[PDB]
Amino acid sequence: AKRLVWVPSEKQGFEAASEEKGDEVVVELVGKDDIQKMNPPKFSKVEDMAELTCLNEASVLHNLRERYFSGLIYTYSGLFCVVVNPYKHLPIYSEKIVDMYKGKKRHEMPPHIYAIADTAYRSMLQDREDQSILCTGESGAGKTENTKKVIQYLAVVASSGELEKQLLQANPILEAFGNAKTVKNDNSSRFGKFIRINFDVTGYIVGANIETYLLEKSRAIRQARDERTFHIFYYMIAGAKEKMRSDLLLEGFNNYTFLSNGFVPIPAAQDDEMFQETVEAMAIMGFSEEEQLSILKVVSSVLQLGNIVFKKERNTDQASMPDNTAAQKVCHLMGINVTDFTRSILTPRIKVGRDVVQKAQTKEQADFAVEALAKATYERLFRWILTRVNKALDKTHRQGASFLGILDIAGFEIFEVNSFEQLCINYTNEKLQQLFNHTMFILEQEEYQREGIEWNFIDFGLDLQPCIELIERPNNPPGVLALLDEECWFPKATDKSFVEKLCTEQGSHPKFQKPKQLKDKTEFSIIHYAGKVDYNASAWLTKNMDPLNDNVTSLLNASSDKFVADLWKDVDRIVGLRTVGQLYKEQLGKLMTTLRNTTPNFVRCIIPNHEKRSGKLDAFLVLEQLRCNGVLEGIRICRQGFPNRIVFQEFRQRYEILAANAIPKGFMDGKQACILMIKALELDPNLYRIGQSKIFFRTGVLAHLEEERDLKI
Ligand SMILES: Nc1ncnc2c1ncn2[C@@H]1O[C@H](COP(=O)(O)OP(=O)(O)O)[C@@H](O)[C@H]1O
Ligand SMILES: COc1cc(N2CC[C@@]3(O)C(=O)c4cc(C)c(C)cc4N=C23)ccn1
Ligand code: VO4
Ligand SMILES: [Cl-]
Ligand SMILES: [Mg+2]
Repeated sequence: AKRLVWVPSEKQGFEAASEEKGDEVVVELVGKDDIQKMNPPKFSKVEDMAELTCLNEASVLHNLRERYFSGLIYTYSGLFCVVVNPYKHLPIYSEKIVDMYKGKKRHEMPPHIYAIADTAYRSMLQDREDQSILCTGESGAGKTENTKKVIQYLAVVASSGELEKQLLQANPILEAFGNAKTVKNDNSSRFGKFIRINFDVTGYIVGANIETYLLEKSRAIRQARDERTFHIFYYMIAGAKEKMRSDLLLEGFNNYTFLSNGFVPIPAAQDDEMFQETVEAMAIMGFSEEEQLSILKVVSSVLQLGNIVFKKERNTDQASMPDNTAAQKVCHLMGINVTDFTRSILTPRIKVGRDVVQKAQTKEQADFAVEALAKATYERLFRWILTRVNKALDKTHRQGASFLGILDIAGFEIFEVNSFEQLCINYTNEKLQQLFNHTMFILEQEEYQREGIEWNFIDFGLDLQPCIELIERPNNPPGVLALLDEECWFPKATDKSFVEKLCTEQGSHPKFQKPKQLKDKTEFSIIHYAGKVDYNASAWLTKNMDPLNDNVTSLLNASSDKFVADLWKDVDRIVGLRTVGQLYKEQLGKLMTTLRNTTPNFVRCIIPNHEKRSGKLDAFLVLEQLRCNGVLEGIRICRQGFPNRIVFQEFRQRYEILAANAIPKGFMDGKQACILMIKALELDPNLYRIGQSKIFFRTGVLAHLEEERDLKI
């Protein structure tokens, strides 16, 4: 105790330092409000930050930093956990470490993703409540990496092994077709998922189901500078052997228009060797060599669609296709006639009342039509692959009693240009952050009032209802998505008119910022929980409607290739000659209903730096993430409230060994038996509250009782 307090810093965020002259203080190694109390050295690299005597931004930052540079990425923060991305493969995920954490309690072992998975797994069997592990974080924080380690741990711990083999190959297959290199993450998930692991009444895994959300299908046709399209396009071009190469009609990386930057490498993996890992993974799942070839022919046909060149002819508006080489390759792979495809793409027949008539197509209309067919073809392939992955994983005939779900969405992201995909991705993170706020501060305090314990409501200031109403509200007033749907059903509506209606209807909203007169109603900003994001509404009406050339879809429906005809079997919900925003809300509502019927376990992934480097912790980036995530407030509710709850029967059964001669023989009311035990144990009254059906305890109190229970042998 040498008067050491945290002083705000500009290089390392906060720095420690050792007279009080009025409303100011002098440090040496400043305002009175600027100083923050420093914890004593006994809390060096503490496992749970709720144990810290002085809870403040500087103490949480320092404890994460001291642990990070000691190869310790996991740190408990009360009920939830925090994990900083190491950007280095650490030796903390071996089968020996899976064995060490097997059946262990949170306090019995150091913080780890295996202990989070085991704690939820035991709560599922003890409380008979479905569990869910929800990984939060911005792009590249480590949500997918932690999701896969939960699966790896549960497959070993909850087993008697073909199901475990197939479950471990589910993410490698989906990542080949759904992941891509972006400027933020080299293996960025361009699709969200909720992996449901089913268990029998005893507790062993019987099956699994993966529910994916909107795929970023627009990535298959165009990519920004330094970014790659979906991984499989590179795996196929680099790894396809001599014979398969001729069957797929492949060329080099510089011979495809849909590959905007040609070949772009990933430092961690070779594309030719990743093709063999994907082929081996698909073989484990049950895909035959003929089905894998069919899959790769569709991937190749997506690329060949991009090489179709249309020319705007002089003296006429109708477009021409002088070189039909790309179209011939497309039709050979897709199993359709070339003459039919060419006349369908250039001069389709549109319904103009009850009959159809041939309507002309300009170069812009024909190029748009080809681009939208490639996006739809790729989305249907990814949907078919997932349907077969789920058919293999949920193949069992055993009765599932409970489930443990893991949510792995695409994280928050701010690119140079943010389109409709980025809005829905960032909004999902806004809803997931509000689910954390609702669980930690609203449902926690409602449970205290429900059990009749003396409690005063504390307002932690974390609530994102204005942004939720701004985007998702359907009526009174209509939100961004509702206004986008309304504009699509107008005849002469443009992307410029949508932003103009957005500015008149939601202009004065506190989380909406109108564009400056420099941008001609092209962009608009939204103040998200993480930060302000500028959205360019170019092509949003066409992206929301998703129109398809019904003539070309009719040919693909009646294709000679059975695999292509299977992808284009459902052609009834095709608008052309429900919107994506409407499908987004129905997918989001279904996930929220499912999560409300589960006990969530939050894993907050924190990104250390924007350079993808190991041994670098940008203090202000970490501080900003802890503020928008609500880590400090979430630890505060654990310290100020009673995080651990236990019913009278489980308290009496589990801790009667510590007060054996306290309860008399025979029948005794559960509530009264616990009062008799607490009097014998001599516990401080501030450490607990007796409710109507259960006893509430302060942080670490129930952990001390479990440690004392071990002494009795
Ligand atoms: N626990 C970890 N151990 C090692 N590398 C990691 C870990 N978490 C993340 N990474 C690295 O950071 C990258 C981004 O993490 P990822 O889980 O893909 O992010 P996201 O949050 O977007 O799902 C990974 O591909 C990997 O290279
Ligand atoms: C127009 O909206 C888009 C959204 C896209 N994405 C990509 C990742 C994504 O599947 C994801 O995390 C997500 C998660 C949930 C729970 C939902 C409901 C949607 C989601 N939308 C997603 C892609 C293309 N257009
Ligand atoms: O980089 V992400 O996997 O969060 O989209
Ligand atoms: Cl939690
Ligand atoms: Mg991911």
